[PDB]
Amino acid sequence: MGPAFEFAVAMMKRNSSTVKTEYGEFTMLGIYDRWAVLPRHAKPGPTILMNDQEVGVLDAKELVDKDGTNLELTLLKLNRNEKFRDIRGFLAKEEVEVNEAVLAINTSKFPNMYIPVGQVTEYGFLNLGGTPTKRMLMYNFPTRAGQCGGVLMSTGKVLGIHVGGNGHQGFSAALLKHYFN
Amino acid sequence: MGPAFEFAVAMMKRNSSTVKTEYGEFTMLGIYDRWAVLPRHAKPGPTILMNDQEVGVLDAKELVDKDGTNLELTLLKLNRNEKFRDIRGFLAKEEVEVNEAVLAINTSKFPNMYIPVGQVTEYGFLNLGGTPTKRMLMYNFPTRAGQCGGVLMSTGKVLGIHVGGNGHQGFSAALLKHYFN
Repeated sequence: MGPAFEFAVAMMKRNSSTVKTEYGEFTMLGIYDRWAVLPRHAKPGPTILMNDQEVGVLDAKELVDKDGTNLELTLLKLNRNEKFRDIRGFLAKEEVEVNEAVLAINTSKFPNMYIPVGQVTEYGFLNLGGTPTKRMLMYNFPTRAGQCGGVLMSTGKVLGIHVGGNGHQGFSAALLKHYFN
Repeated sequence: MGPAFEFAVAMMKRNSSTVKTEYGEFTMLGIYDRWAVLPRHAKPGPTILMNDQEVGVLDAKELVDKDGTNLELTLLKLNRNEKFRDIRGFLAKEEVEVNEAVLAINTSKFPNMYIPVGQVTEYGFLNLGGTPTKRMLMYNFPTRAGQCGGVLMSTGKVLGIHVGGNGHQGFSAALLKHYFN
């Protein structure tokens, strides 16, 4: 748990930002170059607020699998000169399972907050608020609204982005290496 | 940071509860026997909700120093059969300073959330919302409302209870060994 916490804190400092769309305030993880990722429900428009500063969105891709099934991630390309620290080496080729994970949230509602969620298991298929979704990771913890966009991490691993919760169970979309490039 | 996180998580699981008074929802740390502590602003009445269950308060002491100066803690004795795990050995005799602290919050607004706040320094005197207060510990982090009652910890140390914030600076009341007994 401790090493996952130390990893998470470092990763958030280097790669995370707080973002506002017309649909809410979200934690945003920058991945490489000007590409970042948001939970699909963030529904980013032509401009976003990133750390309170207006930023143009050049492109947004709502990820689906080979059979059109929702993955609940949106990738976005930002109109900005600074490049994200390349973290693609921390992204797995397939859904990660770990014994000890932390979920990191960074918004106005949850400024630099970290939650131990314990074991992460590949859940896979889920009907997510009425939408069939795949590649879900599941973990047990008391889930609250505003946590959407949180970054799920263990030591040396970025596993996914928190996209939903129900009572005492949360779900992340797996953040896979091949989604980038 | 990691060891402080692991310590905090263990301590919260064993000794913390979520409490509602007429004045709000607070994280509550149980100390020994049936004695617990709340930020003074919790203003506990004759009954509290502790983990959603009504609990009678036998006694509440609003702590002041030898010259009547506010310390911003209330100690409360609970009408309940279960005894808290005695954590008085984790309480210092005097205001603690550390290089790496975590603030742990456990309420509906912030369920099992942990914040790295870095360095804790003895601030001492503070005019706290119009009230002269002493024995304050200070740390820098983006403070939000609802964090009152959070438990400030480092590895093997319970330092104090979060009682206030202003922008990017928070304050805890030092939780001293002699307050108990």
